[PDB]
Amino acid sequence: YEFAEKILFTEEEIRTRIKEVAKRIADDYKGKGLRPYVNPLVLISVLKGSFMFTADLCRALCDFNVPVRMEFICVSSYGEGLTSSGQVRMLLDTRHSIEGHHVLIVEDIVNTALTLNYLYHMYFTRRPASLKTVVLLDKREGRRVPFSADYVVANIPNAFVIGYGLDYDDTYRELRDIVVLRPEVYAEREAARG
Amino acid sequence: YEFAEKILFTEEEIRTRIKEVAKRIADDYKGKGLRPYVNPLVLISVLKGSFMFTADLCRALCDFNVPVRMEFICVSSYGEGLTSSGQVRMLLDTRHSIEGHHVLIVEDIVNTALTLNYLYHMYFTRRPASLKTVVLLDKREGRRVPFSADYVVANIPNAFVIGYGLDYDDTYRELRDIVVLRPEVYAEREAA
Ligand SMILES: O=P(O)(O)OC[C@H]1O[C@H](OP(=O)(O)OP(=O)(O)O)[C@H](O)[C@@H]1O
Ligand SMILES: O=P(O)(O)OC[C@H]1O[C@H](OP(=O)(O)OP(=O)(O)O)[C@H](O)[C@@H]1O
Ligand SMILES: Oc1ncnc2cn[nH]c12
Ligand SMILES: Oc1ncnc2cn[nH]c12
Ligand SMILES: [Mg+2]
Ligand SMILES: [Mg+2]
Ligand SMILES: [Mg+2]
Repeated sequence: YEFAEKILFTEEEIRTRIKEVAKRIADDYKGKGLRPYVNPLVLISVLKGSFMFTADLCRALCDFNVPVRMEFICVSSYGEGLTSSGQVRMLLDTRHSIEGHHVLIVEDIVNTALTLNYLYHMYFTRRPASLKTVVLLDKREGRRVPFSADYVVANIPNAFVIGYGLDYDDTYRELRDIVVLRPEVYAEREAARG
Repeated sequence: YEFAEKILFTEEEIRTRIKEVAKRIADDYKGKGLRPYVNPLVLISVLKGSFMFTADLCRALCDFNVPVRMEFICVSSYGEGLTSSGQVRMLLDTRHSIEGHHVLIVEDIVNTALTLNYLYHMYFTRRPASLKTVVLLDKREGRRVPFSADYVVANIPNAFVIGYGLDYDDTYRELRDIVVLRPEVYAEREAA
């Protein structure tokens, strides 16, 4: 990747970590007696960024016999830039009611946590049986609001990361690895954009 | 897989076919001069079924250095027996305009092709540079309206298949493989 400063996690590392977290999730939910049709774990995938993680996580969960029902919502905040707008837009909400169901919000990364804070609050008031969160990446110090995810695959330093669903101006979401974008590359783009 | 009548494709066979299709798409787009930011291949992923296929496909395309821009759309129905033409309600459309862009609609299964034909024609009227479709599975004999997909991963007979994004009553999308749901199970649950 000529545009990368470095590779944080390779595809293999990501796959391995996701498998461990799926195992934890399975153990933790065993007492809930999850069942297809009548009692699945509702996964609320936060588009666009969570699409890849979601695709890989649900298959990992299936390996541990955890029945799931997928819901995709769309939330926007960074747009084409490199920093939070501070405003969270709900472009698409869930199809069905989560009231009375076990729900797990799946996100690719938590930084300022304005997005998850918005989400968690919204769904919390809908009275699900339980509500948890699993984030692929956590920038633990970038917080603007306090938020503690129930499951974190990896903690990362403050640098703009791309790949595996994460984008910079809706570019690079398709990479198999998670890499750090060189500032020279985004600075040249930013200049061209604004 | 107690609920399954038989295994159609394993994760490994699926994985291989997708790479083969991605190689072809990549060659066909070579003349299009695709570039990130300005001229990426826009993939219009039709939720919810194509979520898994899309994640593996964009990675295979990345393997071939094809720059992509991911778009996800969500469609719904107006009601029962309201349209002939496969008209659907757009709940979520593309974030950015497709006019002047090379677009590829990603779907996981085409059978009657009613809604896919409607969607194809809709984006066609928005003037993209080019418009194509890639479908994971094609039930060639089920057409209710003439429709041909530009790339297809596999042709299959008329059997209800589940797994790899495909569901029966929002169940089984998470399977790594594509299997045939026991007809009895489908019949009972459908009537239920
Ligand atoms: O914790 P926060 O600072 O809120 O940042 C994290 C959120 O920001 C990103 O989404 P973005 O707004 O870029 O949308 P996208 O998923 O479509 O890329 C990322 O995918 C998370 O959803
Ligand atoms: O041509 P037919 O056999 O009548 O069915 C056509 C559509 O039905 C399914 O989508 P669905 O409504 O199931 O959406 P989904 O992707 O969210 O499951 C299937 O995935 C096709 O796209
Ligand atoms: O490093 C990063 N990459 C992609 N999206 C975001 C949001 N916050 N921080 C990000
Ligand atoms: O076999 C099949 N499996 C899942 N969804 C659909 C739609 N049409 N045909 C299907
Ligand atoms: Mg996001
Ligand atoms: Mg983003
Ligand atoms: Mg379906």
